[PDB]
Amino acid sequence: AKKVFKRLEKLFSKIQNWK
Repeated sequence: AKKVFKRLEKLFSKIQNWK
């Protein structure tokens, strides 16, 4: 569907892994 928007939030979590 067009609700990949959720994956976007998961991307933010990736930032925490890099920090």
